Amino acid sequence: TLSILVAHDLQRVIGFENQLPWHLPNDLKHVKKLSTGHTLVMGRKTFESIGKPLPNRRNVVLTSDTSFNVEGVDVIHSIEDIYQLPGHVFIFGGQTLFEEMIDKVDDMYITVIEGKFRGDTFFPPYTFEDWEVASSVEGKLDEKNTIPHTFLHLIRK
Ligand SMILES: NC(=O)C1=CN([C@@H]2O[C@H](COP(=O)(O)OP(=O)(O)OC[C@H]3O[C@@H](n4cnc5c(N)ncnc54)[C@H](OP(=O)(O)O)[C@@H]3O)[C@@H](O)[C@H]2O)C=CC1
Ligand SMILES: COc1cc(-c2c(C)cccc2C)cc([C@H](C)C#Cc2c(C)nc(N)nc2N)c1
Repeated sequence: TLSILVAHDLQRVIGFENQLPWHLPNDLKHVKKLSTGHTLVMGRKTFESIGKPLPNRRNVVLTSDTSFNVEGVDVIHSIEDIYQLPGHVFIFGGQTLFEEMIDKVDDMYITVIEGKFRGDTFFPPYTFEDWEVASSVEGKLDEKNTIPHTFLHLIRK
């Protein structure tokens, strides 16, 4: 399987100044559970906004930088290399990678953040005419998770 994994708001904002605009522990747990034991593919900027690979899964970074070498990170230099990675692969961000991959993935795991944030990076537009709703699960609000959010699993029709 080739999947997208993304959290976006009502206007498809995914980022602001190389950070996420929201803090939602429930969504981070969601990411952890889906991707532990599998593969994350991300653009260079997304990786550098964290600077350390996520434990207990393969972290793949796409960059043109032939000098890129980070301990615990595998590097690729072409979109075409993504198709050679084994197992379940998750396109993890950012805007550029989403734009390049949205037409290619089998399915999408989307956390819809039910708010409107200031952003400078966006998930590309998509229509539910192209995607079946495999599941739609309301996130639980509480002390530490105070923005309404819905976990969607979308599969290409
Ligand atoms: N809300 C969410 O779920 C998520 C949000 N984000 C956010 O997204 C933002 C970053 O997005 P964006 O600026 O688009 O950056 P990206 O993370 O997509 O990185 C862009 C870089 O990736 C590399 N790259 C992309 N395509 C190719 C290619 N075909 N060949 C070689 N290298 C390639 C290039 O690296 P190089 O220049 O080194 O060659 C390029 O400059 C941040 O704000 C981050 O917070 C990210 C993931 C998820
Ligand atoms: C090391 O590469 C990364 C690690 C993390 C990271 C996570 C997910 C949890 C705890 C700590 C860290 C550092 C995040 C990212 C990017 C910003 C992303 C993302 C994302 C999120 C947050 N939610 C949904 N649904 N999809 C997503 N792609 C990259």
